[PDB]
Amino acid sequence: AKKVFKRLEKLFSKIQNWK
Repeated sequence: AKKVFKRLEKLFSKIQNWK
């Protein structure tokens, strides 16, 4: 569907892994 928007939030979590 067009609700990949959720994956976007998961991307933010990736930032925490890099920090």
